[PDB]
Amino acid sequence: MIMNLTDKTVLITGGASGIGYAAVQAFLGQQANVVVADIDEAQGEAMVRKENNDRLHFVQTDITDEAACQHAVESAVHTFGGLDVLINNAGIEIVAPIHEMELSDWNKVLQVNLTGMFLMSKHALKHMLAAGKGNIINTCSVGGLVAWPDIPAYNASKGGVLQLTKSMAVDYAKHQIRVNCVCPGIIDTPLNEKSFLENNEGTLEEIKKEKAKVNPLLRLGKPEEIANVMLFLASDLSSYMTGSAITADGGYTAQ
Amino acid sequence: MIMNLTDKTVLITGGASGIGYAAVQAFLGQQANVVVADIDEAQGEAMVRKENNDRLHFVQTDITDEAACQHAVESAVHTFGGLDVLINNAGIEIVAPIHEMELSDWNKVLQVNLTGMFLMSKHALKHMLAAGKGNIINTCSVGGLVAWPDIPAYNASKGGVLQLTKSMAVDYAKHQIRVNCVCPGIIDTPLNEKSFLENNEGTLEEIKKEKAKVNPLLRLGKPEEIANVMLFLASDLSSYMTGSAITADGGYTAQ
Amino acid sequence: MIMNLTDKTVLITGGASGIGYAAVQAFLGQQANVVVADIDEAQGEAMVRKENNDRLHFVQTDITDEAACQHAVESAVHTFGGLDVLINNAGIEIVAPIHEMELSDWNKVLQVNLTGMFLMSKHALKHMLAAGKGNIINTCSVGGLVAWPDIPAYNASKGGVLQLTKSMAVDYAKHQIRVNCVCPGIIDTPLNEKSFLENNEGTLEEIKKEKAKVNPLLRLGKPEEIANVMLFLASDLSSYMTGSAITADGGYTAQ
Amino acid sequence: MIMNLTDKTVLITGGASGIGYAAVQAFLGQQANVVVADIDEAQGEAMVRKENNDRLHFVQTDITDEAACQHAVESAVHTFGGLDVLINNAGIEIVAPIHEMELSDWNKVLQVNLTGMFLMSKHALKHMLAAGKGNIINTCSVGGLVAWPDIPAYNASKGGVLQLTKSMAVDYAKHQIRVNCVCPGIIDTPLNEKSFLENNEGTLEEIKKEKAKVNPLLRLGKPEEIANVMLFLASDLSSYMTGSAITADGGYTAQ
Repeated sequence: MIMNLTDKTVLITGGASGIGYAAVQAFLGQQANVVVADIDEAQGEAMVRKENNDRLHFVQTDITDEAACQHAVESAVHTFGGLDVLINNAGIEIVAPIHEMELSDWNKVLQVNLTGMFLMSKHALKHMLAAGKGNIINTCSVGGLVAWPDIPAYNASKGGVLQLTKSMAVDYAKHQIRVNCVCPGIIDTPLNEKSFLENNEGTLEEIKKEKAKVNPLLRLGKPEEIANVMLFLASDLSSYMTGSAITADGGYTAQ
Repeated sequence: MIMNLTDKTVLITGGASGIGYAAVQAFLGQQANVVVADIDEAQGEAMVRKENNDRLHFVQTDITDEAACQHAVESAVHTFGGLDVLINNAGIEIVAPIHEMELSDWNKVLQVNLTGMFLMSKHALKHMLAAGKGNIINTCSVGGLVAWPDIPAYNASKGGVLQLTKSMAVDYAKHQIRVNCVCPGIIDTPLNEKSFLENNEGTLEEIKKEKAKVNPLLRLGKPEEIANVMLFLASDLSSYMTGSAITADGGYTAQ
Repeated sequence: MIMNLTDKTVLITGGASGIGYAAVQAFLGQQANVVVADIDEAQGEAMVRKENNDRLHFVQTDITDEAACQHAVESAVHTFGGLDVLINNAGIEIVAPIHEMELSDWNKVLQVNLTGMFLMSKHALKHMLAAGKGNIINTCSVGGLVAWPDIPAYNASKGGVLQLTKSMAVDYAKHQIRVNCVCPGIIDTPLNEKSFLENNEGTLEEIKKEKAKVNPLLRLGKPEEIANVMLFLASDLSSYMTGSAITADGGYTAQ
Repeated sequence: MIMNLTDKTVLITGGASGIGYAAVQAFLGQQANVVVADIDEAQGEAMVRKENNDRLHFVQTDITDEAACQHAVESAVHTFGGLDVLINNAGIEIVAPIHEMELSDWNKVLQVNLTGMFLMSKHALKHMLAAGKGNIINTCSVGGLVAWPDIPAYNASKGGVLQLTKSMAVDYAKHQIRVNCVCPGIIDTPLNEKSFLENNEGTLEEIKKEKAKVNPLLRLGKPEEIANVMLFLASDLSSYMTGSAITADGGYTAQ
């Protein structure tokens, strides 16, 4: 198959829910080996039980801790023999205006969304440099391109993700390590449902409709639709792409 | 399959050589029906004879002529029953500085690269509106994003392509017609080899070496590597993408 | 005065109304010499009679005619001794969807908005090369960056303007000819008020209220606010800027 | 005057050297009151002695400390009566590849370049909300737009700056607080000269010659040329601009 993901090993941060879990399913469906690095044990174990797949491994990981990042990379190499693709998908959203935001909250957002991406990438790159090739895919956002209202720390973190992506692409291209990002729009995931309710008036269904209408396609994205972009970026279909940002936003950033 | 291109009808302008023909091969490999609309009849007919594939059809087309564009769309509908995807790949490059460029040459570049894209899209859209869905993929360029040196009319036409892409995406999203573009870097095709030789001192091989070095990946792209982006954009893998520009440039625009 | 525009010669296309005329007033206020190239002779002569300013000259010009473009540039040089700044401001808007747009209408939009900018720039550049320096400022649009709904040919033209700007900047930097563009949002001019009324149901005041709300600043721009960006781009203040796009859109493109 | 900066109070972080100090001079020249917040007390005191201007005040400030940021804002309000403009110019560069970079160094870059910008903005915004208006100008970089080689943490931080700029613009536009950034290219400052020598073979003069050649204008920028963009952004000339990035890079990002 043209995508050529079979028997590749893919390490996905934040893989036990949402887009990350859709990515786990998509990569397992391509017969790739998947290592999930995520912070919640019960949630990781529930994923493993449901998938019931010898190509899947869960490693509890706090990506803000460098030792834990190193351990996650090692777990992939030990469990499956190597590491072909790192997907830095973990991220959090805290809603607060700049003039009110607690420094501790600012730091939490940047630490998970940006520092953790740095630390994971650092340890993956040490392996990929030695292996002579690799692929890093970062989950950016529409918020790395334009500003979503009311989430300035999140948007700032995602601008950091965008430029970290381009930077690693430029610095590592000579080493055959491709680095790209996906920039999702508004995706229908349980974490987003929670944020929808917390931050808007209305029932869940009313708010989903409101959020759908800001996109030209007039619907929210599904997590599988972002997973499918990650398949493409990991695959050989994207072999001449590095330093690219791929919007998957139902047209949001085209207007 | 996950790409879901089997039995889809794909009309490719400029399909009889270069990136266009690589796209023909990629789509035929997915069991799509392919209609090639291109200007050199002998070349098209030779492609058909060589391929010997009943899913391929050639229709001689000058895309600067509206009646010919309408006829190409009709040919797809008559030959294969419908039209699912239009790939506006035809384009030309004329090298001249602004201060010396002939108006006739300026017009030629804009007519093929931009007006012809409009005219093909116009007639494909009439059909796709009635079909209730569709997909348009435009060949843009790195030159639609940054300026390549010494080809200002080309760059201008490709900025037009970029914005035509976004505009059709915004205006037709509610009709389930996705519209995206690919932005290739420097691709090794026989046609580009001609431009290399005409615009630089040295042997062909010397000049190719020089062109390779300007990209982080340190090589020229292959036409199949652009075809594969087109496959993704046509496929269901990209279902939440519209109004997107996908760069495939070895990192060129990341620096 | 730090902007230092006194005795600079500025040629403004489309200068006899709207943003163009606000620019005329702004530049005359800075004691620059201003040559207006615009299509309506009566309108231009009325402007000259009203302004009663020896620093102002009007030359009737159809910018789609190359001889007229050459004559406009020559008239600036002959009248005031040189040509320091060309402002390519002329543009038109035709409202039509791609699937219905007449080829003749498509061509009109591209001819005025893009080809006329090429032709004016060609002839200005011949002069500026000989002078050893120059400055070209192009009126782009938010529509060169994202798609405004329902005006696809306009947006395409302005993507062309954006890339033509970058291209001339790259190609002529070594000749000390700086080339930049302004990307206005929705600007309150009598011409736009006519378009508002022609293309929407409601009173002028209702339509303006609706158009204001789409921008973070919650208001339309005044023409003088775009003229003031042009003052900056023409001035010495922008001496290290070339190939850049300055958005003046009340925040529209930041979301 | 048209810029209307007389008696406006401007707080400039990193104001005691380089671009920051050129901005100090430019704003003092417009009869604005200037408060410099910078980390080196001796350097600040030497600046004050040299400028010898009652419109200048220095307050030693570590912008990574929230209390110090608050104290800097308070010093502006207490010394001159209010705060009209915040210029977040402070930044540092550490050169290291991702795969080798120390977390402590990553954190230093992000803390100064991005967290400090957040904390200064937070406390400035509290004042500006109460005042009913304001202006924030952030020093971004070409590195916020594309990747400069070998400084990935720096580029990441500047992508953060870009998006923080857009976010505050979107969130505070309704409060009449404009927020924009400048994206400088390679600027000739004593601090950059030290980096040039540290990170390249050759004499200073040789290295400056090499750095100049990567820009279409074929020279490095002067710090005053960035200060002049800041004047424009603070001034009423930019009244319809918010959420904008102004590149001042000699054409670097146009290619």
